[PDB]
Amino acid sequence: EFILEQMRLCLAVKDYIRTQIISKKINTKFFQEENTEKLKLKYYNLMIQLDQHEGSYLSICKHYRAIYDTPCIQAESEKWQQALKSVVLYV
Repeated sequence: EFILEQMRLCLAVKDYIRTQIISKKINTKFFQEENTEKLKLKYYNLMIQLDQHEGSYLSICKHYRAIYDTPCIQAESEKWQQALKSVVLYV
């Protein structure tokens, strides 16, 4: 959480290179989300915001596919609909 916090601050300053540099320090620390889900959602949402800046179109698709996490996300279908629609829209 501490290392994820300043990423949004660096986005706010609009210095994308430093955000991308500090982003690589979390991805390798996977398989710890057995009891946390908010962290994963925010973690993926930051890259959703970042990647669609310049021209990226596959990475945003990968993230929206990654919104397939713990069933706590798909048990409220009213927004699971657009969650599964945005991916096929970006494909």
